[PDB]
Amino acid sequence: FTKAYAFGFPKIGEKREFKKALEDFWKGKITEEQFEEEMNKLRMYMVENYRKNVDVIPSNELSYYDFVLDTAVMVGAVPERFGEYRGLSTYFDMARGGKALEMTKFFNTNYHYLVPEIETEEFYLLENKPLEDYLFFKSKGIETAPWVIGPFTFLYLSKRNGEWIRRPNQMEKLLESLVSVYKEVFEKLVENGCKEILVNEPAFVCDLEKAHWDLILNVYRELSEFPLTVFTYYDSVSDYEACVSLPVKRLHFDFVSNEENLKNLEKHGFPEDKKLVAGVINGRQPWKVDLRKVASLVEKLGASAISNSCPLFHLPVTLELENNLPGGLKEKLAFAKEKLEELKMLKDFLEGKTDFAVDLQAVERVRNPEDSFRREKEYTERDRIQRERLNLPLFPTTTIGSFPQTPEVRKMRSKISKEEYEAFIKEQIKKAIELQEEIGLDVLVHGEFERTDMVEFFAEKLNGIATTQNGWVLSYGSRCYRPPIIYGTVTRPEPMTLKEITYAQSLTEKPVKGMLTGPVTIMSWSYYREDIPEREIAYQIALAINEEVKDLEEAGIKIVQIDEPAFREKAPIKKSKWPEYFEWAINAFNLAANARPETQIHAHMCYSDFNEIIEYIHQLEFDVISIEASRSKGEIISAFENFKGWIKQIGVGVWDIHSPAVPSINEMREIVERVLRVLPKELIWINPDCGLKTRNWDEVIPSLRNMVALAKEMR
Ligand SMILES: CN1c2c(nc(N)[nH]c2=O)NC[C@@H]1CNc1ccc(C(=O)N[C@@H](CCC(=O)O)C(=O)O)cc1
Ligand SMILES: OC[C@@H](O)[C@@H](O)CO
Repeated sequence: FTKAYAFGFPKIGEKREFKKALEDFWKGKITEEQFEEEMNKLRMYMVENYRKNVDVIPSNELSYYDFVLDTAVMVGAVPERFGEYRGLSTYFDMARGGKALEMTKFFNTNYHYLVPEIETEEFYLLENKPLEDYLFFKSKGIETAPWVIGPFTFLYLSKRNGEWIRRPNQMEKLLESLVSVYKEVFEKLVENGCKEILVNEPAFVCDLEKAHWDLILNVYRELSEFPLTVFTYYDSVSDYEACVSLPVKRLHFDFVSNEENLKNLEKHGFPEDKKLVAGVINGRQPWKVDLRKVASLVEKLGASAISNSCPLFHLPVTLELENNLPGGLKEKLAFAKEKLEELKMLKDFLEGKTDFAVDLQAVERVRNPEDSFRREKEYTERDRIQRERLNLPLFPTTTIGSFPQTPEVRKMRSKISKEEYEAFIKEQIKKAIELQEEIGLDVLVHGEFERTDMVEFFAEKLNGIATTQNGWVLSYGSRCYRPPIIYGTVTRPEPMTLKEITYAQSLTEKPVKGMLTGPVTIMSWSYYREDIPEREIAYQIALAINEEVKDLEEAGIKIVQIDEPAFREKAPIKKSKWPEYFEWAINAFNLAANARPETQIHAHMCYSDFNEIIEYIHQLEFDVISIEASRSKGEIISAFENFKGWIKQIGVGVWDIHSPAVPSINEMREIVERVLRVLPKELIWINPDCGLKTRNWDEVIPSLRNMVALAKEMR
């Protein structure tokens, strides 16, 4: 007998019923009861998929917005500003609106969770959702194992007084109180017949201190009386021996995303006093795997239990209806449902019951000169050439993203002649240029009205990459993304933005920047082959992006912006593995940005702090970098002030693009005065924090005007 496990199966539904029910309820189109009914149909759908493939059925997985927030509610972590917890009304207020909790990436994934705010050191059992869901399935005659976020990971993903609760001394006191609630929750489940509880402790894979593990031992020693199964994933466990010494009868490990877990098990072994649950089916990549080999690993691991490596919700629901994919691709794919089925086949087998798309020229082309990663001349030399060619005034102004998209624009996109559309875009671009000239901007953008996503736009134009029809993946709340699929050698068969950029530039005398997405970002928002090293794929895409950079140059574009939000976002969970990663990330960006001395390269990143990556940022060969400085009132400039030898230009974002309230010239002035207390005035550009697509035209116009005015006052 081989016990099969599974978790994280998508909750959105094959037709995104989850999304429709959420928005319908928010819009007031359906009652809260109807919402519940819709949610229950999804519960049954999830449970039926599990039942048909594995032995252990999870429960408490269908969060109405975010499971981390659910955990916060369970333990009473409800900020005072929300008042008395009234249920869904309060729930959604914590999740969205003007008083909502902070949203951030869940580890190194595509999913975003809501950050709990710990205002009091006393947790109490506010609502036992695990017991509720447990009983709901019991009523339908189905036994289930509650899925909960562990006490350690919960605190690790939360903050107090605006700071992370990650230091042992910070967590110690809180944990004692926190564990108590978990104790009450587990006690209530066992009394009602719960046989197994699935505890998720992914934070065990972060670079922890020995001191953290001493805390983790106390926490679990107190929970030893309960039938708990601990899961860890996304990377290897920081301290193997300490983890396997934990008083828990069964432990799950991720043997897919890393090689360290296996090596440690081979060196130290696994306690005959516990059972191993082998996470051997990838939950973040869509490829079919040779089950004979997975079976070998299980046997080697000595484990008698299997499951997916990490949550399955990072994959689409099912491959079933993807019949318009390139030739030969579907047969090599496997989504959430197919993964579940892969675990069943693996179960049966174990119990005894039972060169694709490769471009040789391109691959070799990328494989074979250092100079490809280094621009001909150093910054100081390029700066002079560029400044003489652009002739820009002190404190130049610009924007670094897409402009708002009116309903007519959005509608025009969906609605039908390839010429009527291309004509509609140019009319939009034309108006965009005129508006920028009227307000007084110095460097312009074409608006990007023809783009819906900064990665899908290019993926559709890249060879070796495919797009799906129903491959939706939950991003956060009710927002879903459709990740592209890099299945073969990547190459660019024809210019991707020339038409739009060129046309925009012919309408004005001022410089219009090219707008591109970096290679690491294109790779990280999409699924990709595991047969070849990440570096290679990144380089191939970078090559492709560079060919575009050159066409823009030949066409006469004097400035090109390259957005690489993944620079830090795709960085490993373990900072200890950052050196290796940043080595190729930096190379990838530079290969794509390897432009002529006279071409001004702009790098854009919406990070709230550069203290931890400034050393890596410094190796990127851009000429100017835009940052978000409004929130910190420019204090975010410190990382740059303290970097001895910093000399490149900085685009200082002086307006929070996430707030509709127009900023006052006086407020923006405070930000600029702050940044120029140390750095030379010639390095400073003035611009908004980030993209403008989520804003309205009547909020932008005035804001941009106030920005231009302050620019002049500054002179
Ligand atoms: C991969 N994601 C991503 C990112 N930005 C960063 N920095 N990192 C990321 O991983 N931006 C896009 C996406 C997350 N954000 C979002 C934002 C909105 C919608 C959204 O509104 N989706 C619509 C469909 C939109 C369309 O394509 O027409 C939906 O129906 O959910 C999705 C994802
Ligand atoms: O180490 C991982 C941490 O920085 C967060 O990304 C967890 O969500």
